[PDB]
Amino acid sequence: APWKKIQQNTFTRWCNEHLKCVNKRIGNLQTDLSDGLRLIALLEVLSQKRMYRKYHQRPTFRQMQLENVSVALEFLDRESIKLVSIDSKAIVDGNLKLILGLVWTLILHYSISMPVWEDEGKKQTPKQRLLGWIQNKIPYLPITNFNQNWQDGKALGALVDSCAPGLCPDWESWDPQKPVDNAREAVQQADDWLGVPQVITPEEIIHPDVDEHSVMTYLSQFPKA
Repeated sequence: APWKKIQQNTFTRWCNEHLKCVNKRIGNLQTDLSDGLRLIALLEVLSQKRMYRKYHQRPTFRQMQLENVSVALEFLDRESIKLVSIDSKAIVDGNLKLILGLVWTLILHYSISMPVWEDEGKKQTPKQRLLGWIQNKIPYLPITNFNQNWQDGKALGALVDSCAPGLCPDWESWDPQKPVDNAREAVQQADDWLGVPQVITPEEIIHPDVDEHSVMTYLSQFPKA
């Protein structure tokens, strides 16, 4: 069921967008955080803070890897970031379910909850906040979810044009039976002119099995900048 890794793919691309700035990259989320170094780097970029505890720069041994991940998880507890049950061995041993959970916590926190957004005038969940911001941008479409509302590709057109009128001016006239073409046009225009990276692909975002977290990860880039 290759559709089931859309979230893994999307989370990996998001991580890489951040790791870019420190000349690092993840090829495989299941393995490439397990020594702790890329995780620590990612947290430093996200928080614009350095690790306060020392850690092992050449963690060739299992205990050093466990310790590296522990420093990272402590850092998160110290920043009042609520973590779902996770220990260092889950990361070190490549527990993909829990790794994806950890990365989601970071996306929700740093990309949705914490940032300062324009177009805001309010005691609500991060998902409500994101929905609210998007709904304000495209007030003529009912935006209540991060799956089915995005399936025909047209809401993407509407959002991109709302951000810069002229990018997708004819979105309302787009054929809803050409979802991949619609999505690809909107997403490329956003990439080319709005500085919004394709952390989800056009094919993934309109997939009937797309998960809300993957879509939220992409769309959270719009209010950021």
